[PDB]
Amino acid sequence: AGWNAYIDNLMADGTCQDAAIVGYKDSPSVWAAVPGKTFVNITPAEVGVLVGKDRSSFYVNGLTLGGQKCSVIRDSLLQDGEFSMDLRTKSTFNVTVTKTDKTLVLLTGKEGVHGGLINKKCYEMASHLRRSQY
Repeated sequence: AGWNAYIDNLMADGTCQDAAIVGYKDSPSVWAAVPGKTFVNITPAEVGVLVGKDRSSFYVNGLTLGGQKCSVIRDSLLQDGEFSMDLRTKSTFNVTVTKTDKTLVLLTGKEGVHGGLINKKCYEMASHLRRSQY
């Protein structure tokens, strides 16, 4: 399938334990993801927080992704050219969320996997989608 091929890309190595593509326009929903994981259960309320205008409250408190509580280490999701938010779960795995024109690309590496490489991998996927006018 179309979008599912992109997940197989992100999960090709054993590092990343979960990944997803989620449309956030109009009515949010998962476009592609890893079955039996967490991102498959992301809610549009959680999506509204990610792309929200209040970007100081998920710092103190943190947000959730598919119910999975996470802290925030870095937020540049609304920054053009950068469009990424780095996260770390509250057990801990490192997470990166990137924003395209129509989607959110989410990815979390397994235990011990550096959040920097996760950011590079996730930023690479969103950069590709952006050029595909997505």
